[PDB]
Amino acid sequence: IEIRKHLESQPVYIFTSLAGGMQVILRSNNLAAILQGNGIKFEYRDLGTDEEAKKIWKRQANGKTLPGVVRGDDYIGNWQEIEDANEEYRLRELLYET
Amino acid sequence: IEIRKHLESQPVYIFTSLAGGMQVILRSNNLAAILQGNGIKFEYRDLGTDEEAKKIWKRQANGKTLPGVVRGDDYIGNWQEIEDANEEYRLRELLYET
Repeated sequence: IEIRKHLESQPVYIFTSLAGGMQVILRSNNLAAILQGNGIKFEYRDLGTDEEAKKIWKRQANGKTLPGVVRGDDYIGNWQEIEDANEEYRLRELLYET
Repeated sequence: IEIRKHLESQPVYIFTSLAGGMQVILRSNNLAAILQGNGIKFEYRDLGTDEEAKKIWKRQANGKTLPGVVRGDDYIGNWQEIEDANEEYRLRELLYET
């Protein structure tokens, strides 16, 4: 094709569960703050009501915990990983080269 | 045109705030249960991170409380109203004739 990104044009989601306990929604706020802090728009996906989404976290997350970020179809990181990437100033890299 | 619905084809959202306290996320689960109970697919919108959405609840909700349902651009009901509509077996009517 080109060196056209398009990975930038792709839906960013926070995967989460509103039935997951306060810790998880708390971790979900923190994750949104980072995303919003970094210019990154995003929509939430509930794993209580989105079979399609439960089945990405299933495949890809290696059953890691709490909320996490998915770009289009492709898992990226979870609250901890993302917290890591962000501190190491590597967030947009995990995000747009996976 | 026709008597083509299309209102059925339109995005249904639960408007909410993950920073709104446990009551609000609790009320958000209850609202999702009704929606899911009734065959109605939906995506969440956060008013902490969606300026566009804050500005529909602003206009339309007459500052009513906690989560609520919006079809495309058009407010419908809030957790209480929806709870009402559902018990009076009128949910799909509020939903698809507003």
